[PDB]
Amino acid sequence: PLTVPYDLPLPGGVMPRMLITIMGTVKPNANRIVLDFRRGNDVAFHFNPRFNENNRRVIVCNTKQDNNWGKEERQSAFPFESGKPFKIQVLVEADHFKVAVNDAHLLQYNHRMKNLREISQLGISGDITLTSANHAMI
Amino acid sequence: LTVPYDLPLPGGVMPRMLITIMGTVKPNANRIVLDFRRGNDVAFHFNPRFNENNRRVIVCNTKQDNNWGKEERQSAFPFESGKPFKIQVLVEADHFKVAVNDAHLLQYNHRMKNLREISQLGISGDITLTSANHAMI
Ligand SMILES: Cc1nc2ccc(-n3ncnc3[C@@H]3O[C@H](CO)[C@H](O)[C@H](n4cc(-c5cc(F)c(F)c(F)c5)nn4)[C@H]3O)cc2s1
Ligand SMILES: Cc1nc2ccc(-n3ncnc3[C@@H]3O[C@H](CO)[C@H](O)[C@H](n4cc(-c5cc(F)c(F)c(F)c5)nn4)[C@H]3O)cc2s1
Repeated sequence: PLTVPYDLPLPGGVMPRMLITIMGTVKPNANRIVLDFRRGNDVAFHFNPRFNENNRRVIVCNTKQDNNWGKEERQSAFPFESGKPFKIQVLVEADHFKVAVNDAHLLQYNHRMKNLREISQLGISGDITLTSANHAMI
Repeated sequence: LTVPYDLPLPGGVMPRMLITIMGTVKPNANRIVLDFRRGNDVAFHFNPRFNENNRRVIVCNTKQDNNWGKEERQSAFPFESGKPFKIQVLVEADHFKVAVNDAHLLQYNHRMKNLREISQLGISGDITLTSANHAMI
């Protein structure tokens, strides 16, 4: 039983083969969800499911450095349903993040910020209840 | 061994199976392919491409009912034209894991879940093969 927003510390930074697993439930009339892998006030990887952008559901990914966003990467596969439980797994590899939801591959996001040791927090927020958040090696 | 080569997987694939392949990339290689086959379906296709829009990339996918799915792509590219390599593929309960020259390269979650039905590993494209075997670890 965790609270939201939740900043999961990643004390040593991220490394290849780290698998982060987040379990929770989408709030019944959710509008947005966010996972932010942060390096200080910069966001190495922002993963943002939007339940209604111009009447579509879309996940937007991007990077924030010095208070500026970059080029968005967008994906319409949308495995989240309002009110329903979900398992998100983020696998960190040497060149990208890979995300799977409910054990199914969703997307990949190539590293823009290359200093993986400095990514030391994962911010989890938006319209969810959070049951658990941890990581392991695979 | 001669390429293309089909490595039989007599009891299919199962967690803890390790496959080890040694060969050499041809100096003018364009593509390499490892295909875990179940009939016409390919549970996991591993496809290093040496020149796709002037980049090297590895493309992974699954073919089921004659249709490919969503690709997983890797820019980490451990193969060099002309050079020997070692590929190991470990089957785990949740995914295949692939290491090249003893370094982790990628993982690929299972999409086709009936692993015991995978009967052959096809090895082809721009390589020469010194050996290919499987063991349980
Ligand atoms: C170079 C660029 N200039 C712009 C200008 C505008 C935008 N627009 N237009 C709509 N929304 C955006 C922005 O897109 C970003 C992704 O590219 C972030 O998602 C950004 N954003 C969302 C959130 C957020 C905060 C929360 F508390 C949440 F719970 C939550 F779920 C999301 N914080 N920042 C969002 O405002 C994008 C860009 S890229
Ligand atoms: C839903 C989809 N619609 C498309 C449309 C086009 C493609 N494009 N566009 C370029 N190449 C592709 C295809 O990507 C596939 C993986 O997603 C396979 O690699 C597919 N392919 C390569 C090979 C192959 C055969 C050989 F004998 C080799 F030696 C060898 F090294 C590779 N067999 N099949 C390839 O043609 C992909 C997709 S997925």
